[PDB]
Amino acid sequence: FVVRDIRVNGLVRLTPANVYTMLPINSGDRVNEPMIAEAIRTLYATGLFDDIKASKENDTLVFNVIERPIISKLEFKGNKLIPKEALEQGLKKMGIAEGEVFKKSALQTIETELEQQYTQQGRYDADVTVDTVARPNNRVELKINFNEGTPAKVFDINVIGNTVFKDSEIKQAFAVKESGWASVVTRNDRYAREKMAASLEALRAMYLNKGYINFNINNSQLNISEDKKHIFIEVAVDEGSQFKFGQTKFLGDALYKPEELQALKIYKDGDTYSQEKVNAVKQLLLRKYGNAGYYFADVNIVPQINNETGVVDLNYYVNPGQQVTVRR
Repeated sequence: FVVRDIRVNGLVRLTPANVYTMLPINSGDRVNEPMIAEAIRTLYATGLFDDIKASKENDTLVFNVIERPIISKLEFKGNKLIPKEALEQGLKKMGIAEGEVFKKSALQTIETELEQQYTQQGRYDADVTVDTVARPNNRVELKINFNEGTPAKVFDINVIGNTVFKDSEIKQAFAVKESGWASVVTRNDRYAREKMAASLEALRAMYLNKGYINFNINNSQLNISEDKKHIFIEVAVDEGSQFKFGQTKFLGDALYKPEELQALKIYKDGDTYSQEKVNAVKQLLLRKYGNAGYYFADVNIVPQINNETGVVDLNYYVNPGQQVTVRR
């Protein structure tokens, strides 16, 4: 292979003479793999190409390239909180500015940096999306849309008496990532009351689903710091011992339920207690009665709890109420 000519296809802004100068290979030189790779390498060094491939078309050396676009303008939509100048100055350090070569692989990185700047301004739910729109003469416009989220809060959740669940699990029970926390000013506000009640209910549900029927919250405390940044939460609980399912008894007015099956599919005798399983049985019974025309059916649950054996026996007294065609 003696190169009698070299052609390079894919240039828009870059001139052919420029690339020929950049190319270590010249017309008339004998080429090879260590040539061509090196040539591609130096072209890849340029920073102006995204992809380069080579071919040998009948003693002609052919490069097929993709030129990277040039940033024409940066569009900001949703930056009411941060002035465009400051995050533009942040953008200049990574090389994203008007008149710069744009690398697509760094696109998400740009987002990250904006998110990583919108944390030093005290915002946690930062989400920035960047759209590239093509512009004539191989230019590109970066339309960046911002989503501030809610003001960030740092939590100091502490639970006294937790010897079953790992601290991450209780932290999740508190539902840290929620919009309600940002709207709380003081600890006796309605929002704090509702959020604390929901979190304590979630903690209680976690304990009741694991078999801790005697679980009882002892005390709770929420503390906010003026300009609401740090929230301290104290929850002292009484775990109790773990309990297991005893014998099931569907007394009262089961009638429209043969037995078992669904109850046994949910749970069996001797396994770990769970409030969710009992509620599932209750809602199955209520659904069956509702489909049969009993729109006011109820299930009353009476437990016999033996703490020494740790065994709970459930009695389901179901009250169907009046069938609809009886009243109408």
